Amino acid sequence: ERPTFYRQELNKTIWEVPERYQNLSPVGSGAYGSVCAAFDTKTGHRVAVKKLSRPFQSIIHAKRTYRELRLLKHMKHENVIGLLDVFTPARSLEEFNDVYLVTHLMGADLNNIVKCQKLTDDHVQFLIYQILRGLKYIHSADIIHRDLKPSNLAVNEDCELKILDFGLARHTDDEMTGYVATRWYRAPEIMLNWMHYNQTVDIWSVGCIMAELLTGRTLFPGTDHIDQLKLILRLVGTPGAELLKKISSESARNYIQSLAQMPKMNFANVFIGANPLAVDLLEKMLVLDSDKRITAAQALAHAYFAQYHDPDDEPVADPYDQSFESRDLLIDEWKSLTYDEVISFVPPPLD
Ligand SMILES: Nc1nccc(-c2c(-c3ccc(F)cc3)ncn2CC2CC2)n1
Repeated sequence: ERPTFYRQELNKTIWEVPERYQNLSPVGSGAYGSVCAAFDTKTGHRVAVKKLSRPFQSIIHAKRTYRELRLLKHMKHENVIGLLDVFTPARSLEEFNDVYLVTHLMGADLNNIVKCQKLTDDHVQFLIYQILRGLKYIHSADIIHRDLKPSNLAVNEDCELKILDFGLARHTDDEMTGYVATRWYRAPEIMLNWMHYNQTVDIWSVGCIMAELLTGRTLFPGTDHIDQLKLILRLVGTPGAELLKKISSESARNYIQSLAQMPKMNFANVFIGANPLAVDLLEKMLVLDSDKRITAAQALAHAYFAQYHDPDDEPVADPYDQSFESRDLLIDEWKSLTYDEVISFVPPPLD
């Protein structure tokens, strides 16, 4: 027996939500999901409720919808976005078509903080520590964010950070073109599709964010893919034979070999005036060869986070079954798996 829902039209959208959600008011929306803010009388939190657009209009959308629910249902870390509730007014799979997702309402992101100037080393420490702590958790479940950037990091008045907007599911093509922030935090190997990318593509992203927090400037603000690749190599140095061997495209390798070689620059002469520990860490993160990049787990142990590092308080995730990613099903099959996931949702406890 479900709760009582109440219909209501907001900005030309019908929202059927349980009574517990009161004072709904638009807070934006995307081509992916319409979002309303509201007070959840059950928990006492202000929440963000998203009504997915056309969750099952296609197999890709049906699958993406399914993937997002599984992902959100699995994330249970204080530095990662959680699912407070998921629901559908649908009384049966027969009528199942709408999916609403609820999470803590987030005010500002990392931009509404960096964009104001450089940050104190203590703040960069804390903010990066949290990104890596959640990343350790995300990576431990064999999940790759793929889209870490300031606009995807929620930050509150007490500098408490949460990672959201998981990459997987979205494919930002023609949005990675030109002078766009969406590409400035992308690892070179994934940006030019040099090889199959690993979890450290996320570590490269943290590096760009850390640097930007220290200097107050974007690290690689390329006007396009190539301009950006040049900015990167100028700092990091051109690839060696070891790395070249790993680039699977003969064209990419050919292109790369056309570039005059460059040595790695001196980071202390780049991040002038920065805590040497921050500079050191940045060197372990901003490594061209993804194989030799530092891991989230290893970074947390770095001496730069001595003030915050606590091995007993940097949990990993429960196993995350992604076998469905290979599963080949019909729209209706994804829809039903999705409905099971909605139906089976167990909310996180209160206190
Ligand atoms: N204010 C605010 N706070 C938190 C999350 C979001 C959020 C969610 C989103 C993601 C997961 C959910 F469960 C609900 C909503 N989807 C998009 N946005 C922001 C876009 C709407 C402006 N917006």
